[PDB]
Amino acid sequence: GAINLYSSRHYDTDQALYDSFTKKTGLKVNLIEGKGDKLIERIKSEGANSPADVFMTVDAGRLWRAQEAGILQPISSSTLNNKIPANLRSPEKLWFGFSKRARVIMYNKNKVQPSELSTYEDLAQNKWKGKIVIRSSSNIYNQSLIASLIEIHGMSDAEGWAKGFVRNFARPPEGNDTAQIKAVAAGIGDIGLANSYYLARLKRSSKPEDQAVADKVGMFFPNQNGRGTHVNISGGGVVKNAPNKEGAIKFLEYLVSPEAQKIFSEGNNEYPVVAGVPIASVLKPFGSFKNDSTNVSVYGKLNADAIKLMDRVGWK
Ligand SMILES: [Cl-]
Repeated sequence: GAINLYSSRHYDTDQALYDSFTKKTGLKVNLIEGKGDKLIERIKSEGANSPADVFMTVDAGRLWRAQEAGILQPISSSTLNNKIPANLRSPEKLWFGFSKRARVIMYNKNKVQPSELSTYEDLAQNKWKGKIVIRSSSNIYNQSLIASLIEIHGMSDAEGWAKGFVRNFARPPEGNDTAQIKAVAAGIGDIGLANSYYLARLKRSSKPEDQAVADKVGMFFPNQNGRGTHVNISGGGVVKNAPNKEGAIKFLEYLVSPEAQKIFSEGNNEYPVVAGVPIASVLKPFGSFKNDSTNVSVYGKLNADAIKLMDRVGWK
């Protein structure tokens, strides 16, 4: 038989994972690609007629939106629950993380030493005036990080932080996460926020200009002396009306195997979720880091609050 995998998270190296799955289970993987938000809308519009078995995307904020659209069904699996850390899966078992990213401080190594960095909260301090670059508030990764800060601090204390943070922008938000790393390399900012895997992607590039940017920029995992670094997921779930629910479950279970964890995580320079699986060579030089134990569903729950806060403080 077969499963229909609707994914915004596919890389071509994942074909090896699909082929291994098929060898192990007999199930073919039919891949349907699209942007994550577009795939949610697609599955919603397909309704009860949808062939989708598995939905995969990035960011718990987006997985939460999927869940609230009613397109997922809950799955109880010993294998998923044992192998996936509780903080990286939906409390309601609607979706599950399969690789992990961190939203980190990217810094210009010539201008900034790691001893100068500490927490997310410290980024609102006046010493950083004119020195921070970050992308738009319309980006989900930012929404999820600010949601986490609202959960910790409450709206009033988080708004105080955000006002200071925005005050420190070197320029109006412009470009994607990679653009922020480039701006840090070029001296437009001294620090920026971006996901871990974008630095690794530059490190691995064959383009000399990308390598030169990676040579100039370090990454710092914040809040190590306190709650830990903000982590988020690439993840997925079984679709509400899946025509092959058993096969869908088998696929999710296969993704937590050590083989699949390596292939899937390394395909986008992300970290495994499963304990004991070795980390990608490109990530090792940055070291291990304490992860916050907050359940990542919170970042979806508070997504609208994050958007509102960012609007209120003038984060463009
Ligand atoms: Cl929590």
